[PDB]
Amino acid sequence: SAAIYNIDTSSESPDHYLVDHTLDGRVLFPATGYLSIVWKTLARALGLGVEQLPVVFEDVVLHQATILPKTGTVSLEVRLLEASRAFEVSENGNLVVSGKVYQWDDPDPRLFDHPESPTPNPTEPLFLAQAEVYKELRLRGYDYGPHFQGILEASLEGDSGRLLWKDNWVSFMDTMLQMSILGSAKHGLYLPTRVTAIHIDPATHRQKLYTLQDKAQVADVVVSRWLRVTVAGGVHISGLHTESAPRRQQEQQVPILEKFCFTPHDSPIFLPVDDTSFRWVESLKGILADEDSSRPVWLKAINCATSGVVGLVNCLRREPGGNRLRCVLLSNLSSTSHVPEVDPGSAELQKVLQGDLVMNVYRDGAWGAFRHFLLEEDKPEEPTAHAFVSTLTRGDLSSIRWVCSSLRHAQPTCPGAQLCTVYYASLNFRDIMLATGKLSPDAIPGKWTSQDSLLGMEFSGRDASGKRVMGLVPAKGLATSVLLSPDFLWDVPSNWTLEEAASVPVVYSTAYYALVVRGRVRPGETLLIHSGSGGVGQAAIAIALSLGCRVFTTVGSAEKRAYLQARFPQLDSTSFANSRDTSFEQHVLWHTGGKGVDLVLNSLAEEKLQASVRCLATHGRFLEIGKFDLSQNHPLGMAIFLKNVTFHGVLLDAFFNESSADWREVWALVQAGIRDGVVRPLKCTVFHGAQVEDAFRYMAQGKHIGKVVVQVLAEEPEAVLKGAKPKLMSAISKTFCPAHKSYIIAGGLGGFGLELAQWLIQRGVQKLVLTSRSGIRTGYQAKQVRRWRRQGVQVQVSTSNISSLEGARGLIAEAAQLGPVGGVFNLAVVLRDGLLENQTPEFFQDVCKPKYSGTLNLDRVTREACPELDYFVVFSSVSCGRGNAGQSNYGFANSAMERICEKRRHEGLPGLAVQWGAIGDVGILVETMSDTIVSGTLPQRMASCLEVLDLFLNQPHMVLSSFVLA
Amino acid sequence: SAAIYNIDTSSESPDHYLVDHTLDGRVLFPATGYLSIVWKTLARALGLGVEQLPVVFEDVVLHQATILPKTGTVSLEVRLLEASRAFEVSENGNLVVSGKVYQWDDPDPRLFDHPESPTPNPTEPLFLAQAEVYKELRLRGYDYGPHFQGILEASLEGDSGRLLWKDNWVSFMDTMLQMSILGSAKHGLYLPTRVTAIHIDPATHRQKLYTLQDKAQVADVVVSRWLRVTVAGGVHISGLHTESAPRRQQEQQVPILEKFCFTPHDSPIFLPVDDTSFRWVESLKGILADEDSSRPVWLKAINCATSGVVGLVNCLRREPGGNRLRCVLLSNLSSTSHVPEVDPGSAELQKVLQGDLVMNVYRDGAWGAFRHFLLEEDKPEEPTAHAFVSTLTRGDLSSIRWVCSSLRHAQPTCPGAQLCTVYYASLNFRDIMLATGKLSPDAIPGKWTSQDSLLGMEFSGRDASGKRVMGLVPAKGLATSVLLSPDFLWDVPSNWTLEEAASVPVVYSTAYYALVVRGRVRPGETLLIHSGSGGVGQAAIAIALSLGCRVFTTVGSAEKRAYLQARFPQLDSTSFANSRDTSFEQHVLWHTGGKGVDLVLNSLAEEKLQASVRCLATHGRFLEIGKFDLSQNHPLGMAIFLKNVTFHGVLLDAFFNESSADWREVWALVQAGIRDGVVRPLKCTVFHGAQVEDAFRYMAQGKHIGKVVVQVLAEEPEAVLKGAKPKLMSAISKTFCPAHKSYIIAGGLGGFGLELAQWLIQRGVQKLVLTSRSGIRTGYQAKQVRRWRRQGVQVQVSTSNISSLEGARGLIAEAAQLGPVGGVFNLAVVLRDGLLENQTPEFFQDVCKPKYSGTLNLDRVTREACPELDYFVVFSSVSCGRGNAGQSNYGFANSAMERICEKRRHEGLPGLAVQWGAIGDVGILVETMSDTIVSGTLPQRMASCLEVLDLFLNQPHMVLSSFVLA
Ligand SMILES: NC(=O)C1=CN([C@@H]2O[C@H](COP(=O)(O)OP(=O)(O)OC[C@H]3O[C@@H](n4cnc5c(N)ncnc54)[C@H](OP(=O)(O)O)[C@@H]3O)[C@@H](O)[C@H]2O)C=CC1
Ligand SMILES: NC(=O)C1=CN([C@@H]2O[C@H](COP(=O)(O)OP(=O)(O)OC[C@H]3O[C@@H](n4cnc5c(N)ncnc54)[C@H](OP(=O)(O)O)[C@@H]3O)[C@@H](O)[C@H]2O)C=CC1
Repeated sequence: SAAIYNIDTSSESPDHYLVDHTLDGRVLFPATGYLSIVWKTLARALGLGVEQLPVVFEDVVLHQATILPKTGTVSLEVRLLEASRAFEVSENGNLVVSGKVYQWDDPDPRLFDHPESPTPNPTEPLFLAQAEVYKELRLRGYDYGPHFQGILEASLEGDSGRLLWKDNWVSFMDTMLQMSILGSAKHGLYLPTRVTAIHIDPATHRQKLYTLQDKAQVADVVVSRWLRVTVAGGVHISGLHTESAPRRQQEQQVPILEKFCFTPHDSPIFLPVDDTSFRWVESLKGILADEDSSRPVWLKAINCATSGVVGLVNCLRREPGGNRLRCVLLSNLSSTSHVPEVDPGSAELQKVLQGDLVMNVYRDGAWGAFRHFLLEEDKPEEPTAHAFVSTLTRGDLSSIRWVCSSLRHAQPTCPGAQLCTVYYASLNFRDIMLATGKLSPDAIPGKWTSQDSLLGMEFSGRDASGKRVMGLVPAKGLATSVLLSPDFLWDVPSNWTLEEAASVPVVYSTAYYALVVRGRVRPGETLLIHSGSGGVGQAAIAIALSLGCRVFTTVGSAEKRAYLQARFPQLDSTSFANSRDTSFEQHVLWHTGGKGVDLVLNSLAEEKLQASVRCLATHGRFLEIGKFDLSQNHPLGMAIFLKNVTFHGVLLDAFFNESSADWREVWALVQAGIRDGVVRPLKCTVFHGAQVEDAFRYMAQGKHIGKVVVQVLAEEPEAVLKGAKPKLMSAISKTFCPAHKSYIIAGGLGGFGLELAQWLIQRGVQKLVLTSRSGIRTGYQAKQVRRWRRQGVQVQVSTSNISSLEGARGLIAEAAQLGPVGGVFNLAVVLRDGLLENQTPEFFQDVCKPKYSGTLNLDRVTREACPELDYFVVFSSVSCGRGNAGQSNYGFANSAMERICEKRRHEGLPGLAVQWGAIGDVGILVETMSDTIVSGTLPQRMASCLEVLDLFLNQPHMVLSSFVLA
Repeated sequence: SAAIYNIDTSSESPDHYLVDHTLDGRVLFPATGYLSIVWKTLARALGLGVEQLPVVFEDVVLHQATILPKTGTVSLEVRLLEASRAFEVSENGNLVVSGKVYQWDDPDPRLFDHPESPTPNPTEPLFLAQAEVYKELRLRGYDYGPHFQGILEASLEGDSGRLLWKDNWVSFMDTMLQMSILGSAKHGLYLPTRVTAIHIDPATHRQKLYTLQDKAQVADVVVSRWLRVTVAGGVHISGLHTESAPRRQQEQQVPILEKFCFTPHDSPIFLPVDDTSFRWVESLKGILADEDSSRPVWLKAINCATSGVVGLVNCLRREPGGNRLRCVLLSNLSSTSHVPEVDPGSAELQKVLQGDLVMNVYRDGAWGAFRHFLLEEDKPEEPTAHAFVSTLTRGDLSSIRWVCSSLRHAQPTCPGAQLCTVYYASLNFRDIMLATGKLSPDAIPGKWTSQDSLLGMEFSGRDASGKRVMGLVPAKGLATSVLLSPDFLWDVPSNWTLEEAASVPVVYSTAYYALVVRGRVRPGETLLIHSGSGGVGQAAIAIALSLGCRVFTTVGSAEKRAYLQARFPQLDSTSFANSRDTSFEQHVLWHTGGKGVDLVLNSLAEEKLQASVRCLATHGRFLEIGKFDLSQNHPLGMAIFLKNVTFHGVLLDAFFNESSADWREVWALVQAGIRDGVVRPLKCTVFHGAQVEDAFRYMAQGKHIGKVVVQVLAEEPEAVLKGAKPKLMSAISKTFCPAHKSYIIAGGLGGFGLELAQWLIQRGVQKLVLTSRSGIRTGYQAKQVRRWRRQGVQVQVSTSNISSLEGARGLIAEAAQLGPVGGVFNLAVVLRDGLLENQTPEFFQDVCKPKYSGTLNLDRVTREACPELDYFVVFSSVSCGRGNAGQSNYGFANSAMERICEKRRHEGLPGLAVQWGAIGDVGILVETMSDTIVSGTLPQRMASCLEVLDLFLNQPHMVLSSFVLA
């Protein structure tokens, strides 16, 4: 009865294509693989083939992921309950997939009709090609191989496209899921966990498939987020639910990060490489012709201080004969104008020749070279008044640090939002779940970036005017300051303390919303509060006892029983039950006469929830404030509703999305309970802001009673202190940008350009000027730019070529039109590869014009008319630091950029040259070349690249490098 | 994997004991049989025995009953999903049982600890013996055989007892269920359909079993209705849910009903049988000694007119020599005193001897006999102003008739209750479900007797003062008059009609409760009403459009669409969707922007409910007014509550149990909607009261739009008609009794006595006087009497022996102390069996004293001091009409009783002699003897006996008989 499927991903195995279903570097069994396997089991059970068996899956739950090992075989057992229409996929006795499967008796082709789009697509010519679709997906973390790369075309919105049919149901339905998650605003690796219904009718699937000019069978796919339905061919997927799988910390991208600083130490053929027309390149070719007399080739850069022949020599030494030519450079790169220029016709040149160093650089009287050093692993910390608590690595409370917040680098001022100095910030159970990784950051409603830390949901402190307030925030409450609407603030009473007030907002708002607004608790109603020792439980007890309600509370220990007895003397011995067992059901049903309770404020889970449901009386109100059974879609028997029972799903976090008068009702309830003495501060276990990690691991164990409070600022003795400024603490430096400043990315439409632009928007950039010679051509560029514009960012796609000084001047002009120029990023690149033999001075000019001349002009115009500039970053290559075969012009342009940035930083101006190794997921190496070893180094992924760039932007080093070794 | 169990109930089969699990004459597979079978499957799967496998069943659902045929074998397949802990019992591919089964890993003996009783048991000596327990159960319809008769002792409350252990888990757990349903107030056959949890730990089961003096292993069982838990031995059953299985109409008890009326036409040994000392019995023995001269044995009854030697001769003729003796009787039973007595010493005796008739009776100048005639099958109909609609046979709309109601024979008058003449009574979907049998009468909340008809939930008419009102009732609304609280009445406005007003109460109260009280609908909220063409749907549309709410309504036809468009012009084309498919989900999610609706008033079922749940918006309120998914305990995925969603189980029928201000809120809402014009009468399809069956079958098909209304009384033109009396219609006569009258059952503590007493309480008897020589001795008697007393009936257990005239006088005195004597029932009997040879005059005296002398004295004292007497019933035997071997004194006493009743009826006084055949389930034949053929006749069951008695009490025949032939 148990159909066995030995999934082998060996080369000769029929299931070898499954190696291409790689998700975060792990070969996982697709959910559609389970669908096909259960389909095959049902077809054998009915004595048919899958192609002759139209099938319906219902309530498919994916309980765990099956990892397909590189060597071995995974055995999946499918058992069918035909009478109950159920199936079960298990692996080694562990339930993998459950749900209902049955033959579609009357298959309706009209089901597989594409739903109309809510809005017509204006950019019909602009779509996502297959390479673009899977570049975006691999950016999200889906490393789909060729067998699972079945999306040829997709619209920019991600609601329509085409899927190639390789006579494979697993791949086709997986590409269905890929197209479903392609038009997703949420970022990260989202995996299917539930599907409400899947109808596969292979008969109409054969009809829906059509052949293109490529002779490849394809099918139109449509995703409707309004109807929650994906249709393609003869497959219909309704109610697909995906949860964000936390990306594994065992990432092989541990980049080598390095620093580039000037470090003091036959017949010679001298070549002046200082000419701006690159006419010497052909001359260098002549020097490469000879063998004996070409041993002392001395290329000297005397005139220009930012010539950058270092990368030239580094790249030419790798060419055949480069070492034999012994290319030795003399770079007179004087950082300051007061330093005397070394005469190359004097004894200094003879001394340099006697030294025979591969590279000689003169810097302010020092004759040295350019060497690579290891970058310090200590994270840059700065003294700021605006910081937040964040877990650097998810799931690890040890990696809990204060990081500079977006309020430090961008101070906002607008009505309807108030900046309050946080003196005390309360931990909540959701904060513990976030910091321990048990809860995904995306599960919290709101617009949160990937780098955003959502720790902290409630605080107390002082507003801008100095008034002593306490506030409730959706997130970012565990900070030195909070930007929140004044609608979520209460005045702290005179008798209260800020320490005390920090425990009221979340807990009492939740209790008031649940009991009064939702539960509509009336005086004298019997009521069961679960975990009455906790914050929300204690508040619910206070509210109920203010109304003279009989309270049955469940506590997990006798000490919590004693605390609740002392705190609420209205509770008697029969008020208390166990929360760690189901016996609270028996206690309640006995002490209530078998009737039940009028309300159940429930945070318990699984069977403990079901027992809580069995504690309900007639007309009982079950207020579910827990999330586990809700998030797991656990079944609730509906017979309880025969008791006139109301079931509330109570989520206070819904009040931060609309903030209408519905929240003001709960606010007024809390304020009234404050003035009536009903709302009373809970017990607060206080950890100082210097040790927030200990607060987290303390509250994680659960021995706490009441509220854990992190004191960010000690409450000074005063009612309304006019200052109200946060004290300066050392927090990890993080790159953030003012919303009033404009930021330019020259070459911002490229792979790294678009990724950097998105990263900058995530860092507060609101005015972007991306420059490209050709403008927006690809559908990926259009989708990214239109998404940023819809998000509210002024993204200008400029054509102003920075190669010309007039072009850079006009570019700075269009940037300043939006706002003062805060940053410029030189990512413009053109490539004219090839060895020195087949190299042209025109090729050198073409390659250096975006980099050499581009950075010349950017530096000049920023010096002239950019007083508020904070960032001057250029993207150089590792081919500059070490050298690449047949990339001499690339290295020369990159070294010129580095010299420019060093010269800028020497005068105190912002300057940064990032030597990037092989860049992954996007760029020129991804398009031209193919996780392939390039020059001994792996392509660094974007996530790692942006992390390293964030680190580099907070360093004092002119030039740093990042590359992942193989 | 599928363990096969071939259940064979043959004599040599190991599962032969299953023949003893008979429920309503059908051998059914016990639910505990499925438990044991799944247990065996799990033990084989784990390679263990059941006795070594502690097991846990969870969420056990019994989807269908398995009938075990007398000849054959039923194959039950058990499949296990060990990974998901599920099991499935199927029969021929049909799901029989589902649920979770798994090994109890850490078995807790403390679980099998008997919960304390809510109240101590005062009557410790008074318990239910095994015979009593199973007599009560077989009265409820559980014909358990000896193998499943494992309850030795049970307390009167039914919450404790002992269960015999026959090394059989099926039988033990079935007796657990029997004891669970023994203390049930609900009557009828209740079968398990769901069990929440079952823990079986055989290890502690062996310890809990103990041996009595009988050397039989037994275990204490405790049922806790407060905790919903039954514990016995090492078995724990929590959350057992039972539904009333409708008793099969294919009942073999089709009694022969008959009438007993006086029908005009060697050496003789004359025996005067008129002596009141029975001294002639021995003389008759002498007449039985001879053979030749004993041929003309002439036993003459001359003095007493109520001698009743007819039964004597009928019983003596069956004795050996009775026919040879040719027992010929001469009964001078003159009905009136003016009739001349026939002289037995004249030519009349010679003529009678020449006729040689077996029996000769002189009645007012007619020389005839007593012959049995067939009773007319036409039900007695009487003209009454108080009738109700009822289905005589459940599930059959053809058997829909008007029956006389309890308001005819008992007119109540008390504050807080009003008697309103019903002019129009509305049918509702629940009424159709009741009359078609799809809905059990017990599913309706309230105190409803077995014979109560619950048809009709709403009416309009006139109150006692004549005011034109409309009312909402829990049941009995389909009547000519309704007794209801004035709290459930509205005044009908002047512009309204009673016809119109009859459609408002149920429909608009439901809509107001759901939308306003429960859903808290706010103006402008999007809202999905299912079946908007129906009554409740139309009312919800009216309420929502009164608030300016956007309405999505689902209708099943285009004609219903057109009707709703014409009726509510605020609905546009996009307001309407299909209710017969799930596509309303797609329509709603499209036309709402994917957000959903704020409310869903749902009456749809199964997947159509789930789609309705998928139509909910954030903070959406799902008001479930349907019952199918609720009653079936269908699963509801809790992920919907992640959307801040509220789920209301809306049941308006809960307002008839408490009737607090919570109902007055809905009442005020309806009244306000009436004065504001929001509440508008629906379309009414009217069937006159003469044809109610056609209204039922019309509304059953579902082509109706609005409300089906039965016009009981045509609305006369007047505002407040002072008369307000219902018109007299012919309704089936039903026995009902005034609450102010006292009723005596002589011998009312016997089997038939207790059953008749319960039947009389169900017919309105509130003052009962049961007489017994020995008083209350058995626990069954105590339980019945205390249940009646707790129900509110004044039950007096008198010892006044009716054999003496003083005793009967005192009995009538204690009866009149409670209230005027409305009825007397002679069920007193003592038996002195044995043939005429071994018969004694003292035996005749003893047997006749409760019957002969008892009815003498009852008749005399009722003639003297019982002017308001309505019933004078005596229970005679079929042994009187035909004759039984060795029961001559019994037949003589029964015939004397019959003569007394005939004499009473001749003077116009109430009189009835019911010749009962073998009586089943209770009585002397059940105790002394054993579905066994007795004298060629089967024992008539109580249900049939009480039905036949109800029929007999409404007849004009002095003596009728009822017996079931074999
Ligand atoms: N890919 C890699 O492995 C490495 C990348 N880098 C750095 O990363 C940056 C981006 O490279 P990559 O990661 O490959 O992503 P891309 O190569 O896709 O982005 C390059 C951008 O440069 C633009 N550009 C080129 N010339 C000009 C010009 N004259 N004016 C305006 N824009 C111009 C291009 O637009 P258009 O041509 O239409 O004008 C393009 O948008 C480069 O600065 C590069 O040095 C460094 C080392 C390695
Ligand atoms: N069982 C059958 O098959 C048949 C029954 N019937 C009728 O059904 C009626 C009851 O018989 P049954 O069905 O067996 O149920 P029961 O025999 O159990 O009820 C008989 C009752 O008569 C009582 N009784 C007897 N003598 C007296 C007395 N002197 N004063 C007061 N009460 C007395 C008994 O109480 P106690 O002795 O303590 O006083 C007992 O409660 C009888 O009238 C009988 O004729 C008729 C035909 C067949």
